[PDB]
Amino acid sequence: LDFSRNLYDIGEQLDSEDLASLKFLSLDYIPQRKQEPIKDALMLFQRLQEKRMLEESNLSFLKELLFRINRLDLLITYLNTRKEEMERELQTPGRAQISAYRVMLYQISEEVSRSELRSFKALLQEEDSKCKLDDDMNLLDIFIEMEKRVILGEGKLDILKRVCAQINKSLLKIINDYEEFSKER
Repeated sequence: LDFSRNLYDIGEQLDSEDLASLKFLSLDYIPQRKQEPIKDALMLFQRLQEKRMLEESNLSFLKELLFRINRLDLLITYLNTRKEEMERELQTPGRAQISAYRVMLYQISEEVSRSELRSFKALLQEEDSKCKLDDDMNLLDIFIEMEKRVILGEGKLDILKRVCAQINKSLLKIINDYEEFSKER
């Protein structure tokens, strides 16, 4: 089967939410300020090709992205890859190419409900005045804004924890599990 055609086929099944998620998960290869021209998934895939992160004989990053955005359907149809295989692969030390920090933030975004997102905005406003926040922003946009204002980063989780602890233990658990494993180092 044809590599380029397959990339297009996958791209056609990815929606605007998927694209925004994939862009977020690609941050420690495609800097935030270089993502604006990327208007669809195929364009993201072409940027990854240019970086030799994606090629005919190297599908590992594409598989990891699709797995972490939960497009198990596309992994089966277009990449003949199962959830079981990805769990085994990504649980092997060194195999994952997305940073534990970036995965951690993404996993918080997956858990947060619409009402919890309203709470996150309100609580962050109590903790910080530097961020520009509005009602239309999703949690990933909030994280990007927190990073812009240098109140969130790999070793700077204080505000994130203060907000999450007031929303749901589940979120704080994601952060604490990440922190523990990171210091294990």
